[PDB]
Amino acid sequence: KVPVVGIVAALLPEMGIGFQGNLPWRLAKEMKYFREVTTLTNDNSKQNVVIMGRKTWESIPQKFRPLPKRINVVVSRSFDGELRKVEDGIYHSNSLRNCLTALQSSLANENKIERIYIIGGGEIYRQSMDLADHWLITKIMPLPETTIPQMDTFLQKQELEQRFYDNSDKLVDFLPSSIQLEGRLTSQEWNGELVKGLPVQEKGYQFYFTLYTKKLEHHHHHHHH
Ligand SMILES: NC(=O)C1=CN([C@@H]2O[C@H](COP(=O)(O)OP(=O)(O)OC[C@H]3O[C@@H](n4cnc5c(N)ncnc54)[C@H](OP(=O)(O)O)[C@@H]3O)[C@@H](O)[C@H]2O)C=CC1
Ligand SMILES: CCCc1nc(N)nc(N)c1C#CCc1cc(OC)ccc1OC
Ligand SMILES: [Mg+2]
Ligand SMILES: [Mg+2]
Repeated sequence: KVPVVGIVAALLPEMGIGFQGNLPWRLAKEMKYFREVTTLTNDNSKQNVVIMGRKTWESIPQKFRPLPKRINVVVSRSFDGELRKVEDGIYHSNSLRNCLTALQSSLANENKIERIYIIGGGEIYRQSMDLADHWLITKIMPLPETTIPQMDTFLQKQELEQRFYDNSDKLVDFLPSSIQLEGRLTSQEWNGELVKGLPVQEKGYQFYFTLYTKKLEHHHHHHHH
């Protein structure tokens, strides 16, 4: 019942997301977007969840974690159960899938979660293609002068485009009401792909905030008792 949204910043065209356990760039405006989108809710009485892999957790600066004003869940196969409170603001789960089921119980969650954001792991994103209802993808491009950063972790673009379509026309409507974005909706060709969304420039990069949504599904079967 609660929307599950993967959120990620990726450098085109390979959609690289990381290098040696860290981000390949440092972009304050992209950081600001991530913070505001994952924090803010339309309903003042709710929070969002942010679910992450152990390795992503370990890579967030210690002064900045857990991420304020959001329910943090860290997943590790060495943890004890599906969803366990370990400290203020911090849950542990030994299962991405079972933690989502647990978070979705109206009984457990009192309908006071607005959205569940999956905020990474490369490994976590790989497993999320079949779990996410949408993706918020910041598509990053080095400006002509700009050296492409080295990268070793990538979003599965093939799986993305199999399952989801570019719904960035609806990005503004989709984001929490009180967020304010600088750009206007723009469509630009870049190395032979259409890049559509809300543009920003910072340091060596231009980037677009985009929204991907699940493609329509045929009706093959509905479970009957
Ligand atoms: N650009 C962006 O928008 C973002 C980029 N990143 C980047 O991604 C990289 C980190 O990604 P990656 O190395 O893949 O690691 P992840 O952050 O995806 O963490 C992987 C770990 O999560 C645990 N795990 C994986 N699947 C499950 C599951 N189904 N249930 C329970 N636990 C599970 C395992 O922990 P364990 O080994 O303890 O069992 C595994 O080693 C970094 O470079 C980081 O900078 C991260 C977030 C955002
Ligand atoms: C700094 C926002 C980037 C970001 N951007 C987008 N579009 N999606 C995301 N999921 C993240 C993310 C993340 C997790 C993260 C947070 C962080 O400080 C808060 C430091 C390192 C991080 O991962 C290595
Ligand atoms: Mg535990
Ligand atoms: Mg699992």
